[PDB]
Amino acid sequence: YPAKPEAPGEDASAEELSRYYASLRHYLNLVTRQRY
Repeated sequence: YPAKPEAPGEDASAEELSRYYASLRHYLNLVTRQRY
């Protein structure tokens, strides 16, 4: 799904989650001043 995706599999620790949660703040900014 768009806007902070969520799909747990068989390879997700308490760290992969921080990497997944700290990615939304980048994807959102990727539509602000900077554009991919």
